[PDB]
Amino acid sequence: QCVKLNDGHFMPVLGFGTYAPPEVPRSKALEVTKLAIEAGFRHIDSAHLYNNEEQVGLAIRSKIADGSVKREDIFYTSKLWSTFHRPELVRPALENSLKKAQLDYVDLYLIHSPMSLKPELSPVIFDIVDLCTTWEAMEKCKDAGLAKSIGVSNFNRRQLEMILNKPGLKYKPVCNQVECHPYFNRSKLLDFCKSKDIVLVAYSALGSQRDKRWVDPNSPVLLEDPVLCALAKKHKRTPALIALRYQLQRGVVVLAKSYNEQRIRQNVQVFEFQLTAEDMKAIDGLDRNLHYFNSDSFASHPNYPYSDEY
Ligand SMILES: NC(=O)c1ccc[n+]([C@@H]2O[C@H](COP(=O)([O-])OP(=O)(O)OC[C@H]3O[C@@H](n4cnc5c(N)ncnc54)[C@H](OP(=O)(O)O)[C@@H]3O)[C@@H](O)[C@H]2O)c1
Ligand SMILES: Oc1cccc(-c2ccc(Nc3cccc4onc(O)c34)cc2)c1
Repeated sequence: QCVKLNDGHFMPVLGFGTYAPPEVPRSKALEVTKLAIEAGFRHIDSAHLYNNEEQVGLAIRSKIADGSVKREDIFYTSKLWSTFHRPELVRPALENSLKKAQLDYVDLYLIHSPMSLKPELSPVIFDIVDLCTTWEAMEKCKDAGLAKSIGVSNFNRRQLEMILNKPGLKYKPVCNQVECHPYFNRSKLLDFCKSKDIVLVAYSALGSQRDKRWVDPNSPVLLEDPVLCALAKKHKRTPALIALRYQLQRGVVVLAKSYNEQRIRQNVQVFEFQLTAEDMKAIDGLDRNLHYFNSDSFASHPNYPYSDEY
């Protein structure tokens, strides 16, 4: 089950999220990425930021070498971190991710965030960079064959239009990877992306990992929502599967992180059932503009995506 991107390539609609906090041994990323592939995951989402591209690439390479899959079956994503937005730093950063993962190309390279940072990953000191020049450098990475497709992450409508209306544009972003779940369903952004043939990719679709460093512990726990729990009972599934199936039926490609073997195998059950129209309407009604990731300290950045929240 894949969706056709605006550049002709195909993206599996269910992806495996590989981020785990530093307290989790790096060995786990190798272990679970293999478990994900064995369970049926073909879309693997990583990033320079996650400090796991070595282990994630090892897992993909091992499952190719053991005959389980071919490289063409795997959709691997990495992301350009914000300290490498200056156009001369874009390609070296991609080559470095390819070297670490021992891959010849990524299937998808994304701008991780529009909020450019001073050329340490977290120096916070900002950098003024016209993202159109960053995008031009990304386009050259696709022309060189290092990235099959290119896209963006954490862009708002205004920032997408800055790219879509760039003079001399060669490649539209194939996708915009943003926070998306029933408490923050991005309906307006989703309609906009659909109208421009851009795929919205959902992260934190299961409510986020609720890390005390980024997430307010008092924020509501998505997977304990009464509506998702009732719907989980009706369909004999789980709240997680309801939240994942919700995204698929509204045209969103959805990521799901799990470092637990049983839940990794569970999340591929999203293709085994359907939600009713009334089920989807009830989930729609949970929307409350709730971002689990508190970026309020970065609200001063000229490219802060959540501007005009009030
Ligand atoms: N571009 C960006 O800025 C950005 C930001 C955030 C995330 N992402 C990407 O999106 C991925 C997913 O988002 P996320 O990391 O916030 O996590 P998530 O997908 O919202 O999942 C949150 C938690 O759900 C739990 N879970 C998974 N399946 C479950 C199930 N069937 N039943 C119950 N609990 C379940 C997992 O815990 P267990 O591991 O214990 O199962 C996991 O820690 C990330 O790993 C990353 O690849 C990108
Ligand atoms: O230019 C800037 C400026 C300010 C903040 C940021 C910034 C952008 C994305 C992230 N991401 C994540 C955070 C926590 C858990 C995660 O799991 N997966 C992820 O991607 C992720 C963190 C910081 C970029």
